[PDB]
Amino acid sequence: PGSIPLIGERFPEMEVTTDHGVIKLPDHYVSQGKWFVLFSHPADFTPVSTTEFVSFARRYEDFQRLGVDLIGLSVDSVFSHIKWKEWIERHIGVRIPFPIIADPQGTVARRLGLLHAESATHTVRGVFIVDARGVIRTMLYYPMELGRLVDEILRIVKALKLGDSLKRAVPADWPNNEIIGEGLIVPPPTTEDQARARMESGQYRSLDAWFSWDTPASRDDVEEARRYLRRAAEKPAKLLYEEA
Amino acid sequence: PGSIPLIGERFPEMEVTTDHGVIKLPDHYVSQGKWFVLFSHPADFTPVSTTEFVSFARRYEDFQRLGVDLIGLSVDSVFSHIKWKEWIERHIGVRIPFPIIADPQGTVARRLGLLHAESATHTVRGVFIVDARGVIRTMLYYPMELGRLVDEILRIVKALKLGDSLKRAVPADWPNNEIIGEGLIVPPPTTEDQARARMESGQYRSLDAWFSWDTPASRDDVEEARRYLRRAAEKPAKLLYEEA
Repeated sequence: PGSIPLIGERFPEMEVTTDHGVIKLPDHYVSQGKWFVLFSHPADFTPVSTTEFVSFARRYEDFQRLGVDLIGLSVDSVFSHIKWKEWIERHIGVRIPFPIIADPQGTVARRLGLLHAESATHTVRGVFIVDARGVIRTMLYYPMELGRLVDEILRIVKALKLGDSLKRAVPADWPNNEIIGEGLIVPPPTTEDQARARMESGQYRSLDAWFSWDTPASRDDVEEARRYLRRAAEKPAKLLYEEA
Repeated sequence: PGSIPLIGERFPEMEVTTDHGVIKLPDHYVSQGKWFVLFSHPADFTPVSTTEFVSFARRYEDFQRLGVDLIGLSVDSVFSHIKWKEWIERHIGVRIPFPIIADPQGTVARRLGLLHAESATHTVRGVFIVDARGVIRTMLYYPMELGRLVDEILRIVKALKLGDSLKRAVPADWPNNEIIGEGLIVPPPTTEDQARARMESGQYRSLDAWFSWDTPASRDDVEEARRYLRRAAEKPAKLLYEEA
């Protein structure tokens, strides 16, 4: 076993060295009202890592539209990061616009619990989704041998910002839930006056007293989430390999 | 912070009480040559949890065809588990065929690190993906307010089984990687007769010495993983709320 930050905790406070300079987490993002996704990869100039950075870069504007920043992490130097970014631009034709943390002592890695039994020296493929208050909302741990599904990271952030904004819980497989579709779930009643306004009216669909929902997300919001999943499901038209 | 099992560790040995009887983990699955996905939910008779059990049950045959079993987990009693399964069968017309662990003392929850800052008493939405050797391969921590995307759990298990069988690493967003499509990544050479036998005489595409791939998976394997993602992206034809 190892120790990790937990969902509901403030992301651990730290200044990190990146190829963009020194950044304080989570404050750099909190002070702009931004969410961030921090993700790790084992090493620069590795093929799975390179596919992931290109996947994040292609989705960069999707993240920026949600008000989400990206930051990467490995135990490599900032020099390594800059040369890898130049490799990706020269060979794939894609610019990596977001910072990468350089963690050559493993300090950030040990703090975030990103050293698993697959490697004592390089991080697994961790993801921390952190809201605009600096609180950890979701964590994914993918292994050395498997690339992430980046569209699922976009679905998580979008669904969580809708849940927070509309005061709703999000069903499995939203926005394509097999029971309620794009429906969002009404939380249990907090106070008794905000139990009567709901209980003593309709306006909610219900399977039982503990299971009610409505569809309060904008068509734009629902369609943006559905687009993430359609992109994840689409056979790519042209491969970025075929044009060096 | 809190402690968790790590990727590459043997799943912690434990006997658990389920609504199907007592099971030893991971030995119950390992002894059959099966993978298992252990996932947790905060409490029976909660609506997000209910949508996720229905999602897993609808995908149960997809898991069984991969040689993957499912097992759930909450702090509720086996009685609660049985009454909740009856509620789902009566109100949604879906049978939940897989066991749920009853953890009323929080023993399993504490050993798997499933008690986060969102609740001292109820697990978050944890997922442990465990191979047929009993080794942890991936871990997801989703929060109380957000349902999982179960088709990404299928993609992970399908991609890891293919990676293990074909001796390949899996790119981001496989099988729809924007650089190599359904390509799988050749790992760095094992022997010195490998770095010889495939150096120039290999049948690989390469972007660089450290980035080579081929497409050794069957169209059946690729299309199985693409169907997961098509299902995730499809607006349901019929919702299960307008029937029983």
